[PDB]
Amino acid sequence: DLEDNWETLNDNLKVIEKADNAAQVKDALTKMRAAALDAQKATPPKLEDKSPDSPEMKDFRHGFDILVGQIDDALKLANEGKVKEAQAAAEQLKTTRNAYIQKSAFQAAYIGIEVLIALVSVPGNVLVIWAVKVNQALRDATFCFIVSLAVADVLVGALVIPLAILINIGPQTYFHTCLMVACPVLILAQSSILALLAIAVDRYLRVKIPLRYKMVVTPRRAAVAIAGCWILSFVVGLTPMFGWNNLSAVERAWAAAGSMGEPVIKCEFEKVISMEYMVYFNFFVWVLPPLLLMVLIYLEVFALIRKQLPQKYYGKELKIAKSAALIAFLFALSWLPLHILNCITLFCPSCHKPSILTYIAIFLAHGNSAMNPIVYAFRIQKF
Ligand SMILES: CCCCn1c(=O)c2[nH]c([C@@]34C[C@@H]5C[C@@H](C[C@H]3C5)C4)nc2n(CCCO)c1=O
Repeated sequence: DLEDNWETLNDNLKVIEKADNAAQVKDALTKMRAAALDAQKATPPKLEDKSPDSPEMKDFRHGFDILVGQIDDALKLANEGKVKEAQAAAEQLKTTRNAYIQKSAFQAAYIGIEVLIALVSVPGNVLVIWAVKVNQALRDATFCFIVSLAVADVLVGALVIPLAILINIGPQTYFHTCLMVACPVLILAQSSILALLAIAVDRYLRVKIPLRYKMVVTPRRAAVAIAGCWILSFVVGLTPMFGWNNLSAVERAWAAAGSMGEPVIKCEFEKVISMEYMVYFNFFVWVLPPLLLMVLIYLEVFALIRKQLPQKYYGKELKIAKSAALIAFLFALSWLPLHILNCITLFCPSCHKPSILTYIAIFLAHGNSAMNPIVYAFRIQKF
């Protein structure tokens, strides 16, 4: 009902613009008033979810009120036999059409929640960096891993989330720009995995060989190990930019349409990254094995601390070990959903997931960065 009325507005407007006498103008204008009044009571297909009195509907009916105004002016001029001014008032109708009818509810909640997770992730991890860095008594190895991890979460709130909003609004950009958007979250996630594993190793050294601990874990070795973790995170992270991507399909569909050059796409996450890289390489190699090794390490640490029971040092190491194991478990728990979504994508391309569960998985994956400082300060209050 609305579409045919719209096309009657268009065609009849062209009839007035191609008219010779005033009878054609007046008749076409009557038709346009009928169709405009009949379409003012309609609802656009885009506005299914918006309420009947929502601002979109009032702007719609308002624009149609202005429209019927212009139509009534042109008609009042056409009844007087002034075909010139009637055609002019017909020329204004295109401008009124341009300002209005030529121009997100579920999505806005996602955007806002992302902004919230940013406003919790950035200042909290900055606060951790303050508490450890500014204090001179906190220049340890585990403390250095903590500092690096807090840096990673700060960058998650400051980079991964802003780019996570710009990937959702989806602008039309080049292909490589979408990779440059996609890689930082890979890098930072791998960096967090390696940081947690390094904390586990440092705990195992503090509980198994304390007698020589401070003489085996030199601060030089702390810097070397941290730098190695960052480098691993960049190698595993910038692998898609090295050439492992779904550029073949995008470029094939780009040449099938006849166009040639740099492909331009919506910049979705799924179209620029090969799921073989996410599943086989980024996960089955650089996520799951480190998790398993951390499990074995923490089991050994708890075993040694349990068998070794002055008492205060080992009780303290037990508290720190509890906190570390808890944080690692919350990392794996907050990060496994997205990975399992990748695996379901690779293994069953036909099975399509409800969007709500994906939004939840992303809320967990990005939200853990805000979850770390809360649990950390909580465990400071415990000990
Ligand atoms: C260890 C680091 C994890 C990195 N990573 C992903 O692994 C990841 N998978 C996905 C999905 C969700 C939906 C079904 C499958 C294909 C696409 C689209 C799964 N989106 C991801 N995103 C970005 C999210 C915000 O747009 C992401 O950063």
